[PDB]
Amino acid sequence: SPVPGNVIGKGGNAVVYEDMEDTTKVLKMFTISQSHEEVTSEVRCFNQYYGSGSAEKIYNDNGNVIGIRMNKINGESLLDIPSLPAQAEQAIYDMFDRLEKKGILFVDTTETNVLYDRMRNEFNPIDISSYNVSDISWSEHQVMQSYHGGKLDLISVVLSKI
Repeated sequence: SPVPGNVIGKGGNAVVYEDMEDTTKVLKMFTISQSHEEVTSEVRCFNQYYGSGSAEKIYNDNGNVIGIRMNKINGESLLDIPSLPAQAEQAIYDMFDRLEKKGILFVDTTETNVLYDRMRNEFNPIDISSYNVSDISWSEHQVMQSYHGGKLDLISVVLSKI
C-alpha cells in the first residue's frame, strides 16, 4: 500500500523514500520494530511543529506500524552550507522559539538534523523528538541542562557560519 521511490535519507532505524503517490510526502520505513511511544511521539512532535496532517502512521495488513508518511521538508542540509547571511541568526532563534512554544525540548541539535531554506530564511528540523522528564533517569534539572547545552551548541554553529 505504500509506494516507495528513490532513497533520500538513511537513519539508524529507518530508510526514507520518496512517496511515489504524493510529491509533497516522504515514506520513513522502519528497518526494525519501534516502541509505540517512539512512533507516537515522532508523529505528534512532527504534527505539532509542522501542522496537523503533517505525519501519519503507515500500517500493514496485520495492523503493525511499518512506517510514517510525512511532509517533505524544504531547505538544504546545514552541513553543506559553509556560509550564512546575518539574517539567519534571527531564524535559528525563531525555530527554537517555535519548538519551545509547543513544549518540545528539541533533542537532536546536530548540523545533520537541520535544513536551511535560504529563500524563506528559515531553519527546519528534520527528526523532531523531545527530552522527557521521568523518575530518576531524566529529572527536570538533567533535562534542562542537556536541552540548554544542545541549543547553545546549534546556535553556536549557526553564528560561526555568519
